[PDB]
Amino acid sequence: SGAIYVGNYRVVNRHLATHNDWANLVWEDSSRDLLVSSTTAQGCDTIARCDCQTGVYYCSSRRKHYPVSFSKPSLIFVEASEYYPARYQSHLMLAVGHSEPGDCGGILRCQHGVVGIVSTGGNGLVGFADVRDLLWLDE
Ligand SMILES: NC(=O)[C@H]1CCCN(C(=O)[C@H](c2ccccc2)n2cccn2)C1
Ligand SMILES: [Zn+2]
Repeated sequence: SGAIYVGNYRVVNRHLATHNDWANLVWEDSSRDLLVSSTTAQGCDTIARCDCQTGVYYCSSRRKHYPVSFSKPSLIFVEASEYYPARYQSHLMLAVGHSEPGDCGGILRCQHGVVGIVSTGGNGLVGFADVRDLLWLDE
């Protein structure tokens, strides 16, 4: 679990969005596993606007942060799960690191701010849904 709070927006994994997220929906994209909802309180986070390919993410299943090298956002095949059919997920970045069910939502940050959230895992890999292209989160 986990979310990004920026301005009057809450960014979560679409597959973990709550009834309240859907009732306050701003934008969602099943192909990216992202959903953004509106909030009444001002957020605590700021978003990176950069091309960093290294950073640090939070891994809830280890209660620890780990440094990673990750690929640029791209279209990657993701196997069928309880939440989605087999499909290509867009804007996804892979890295070598620990991620198991329950780790989705952990934040990946670089020196410029929040880069994205954990969205996939297994096999010693971790995938992050990028948010750096969502320029409207900042206004
Ligand atoms: N973006 C998606 O389509 C995700 C939706 C939820 C299922 N997905 C996973 O990767 C997870 C998982 C999560 C976090 C670390 C490891 C595994 N999972 C694999 C097998 C069983 N669960 C894919
Ligand atoms: Zn950066």
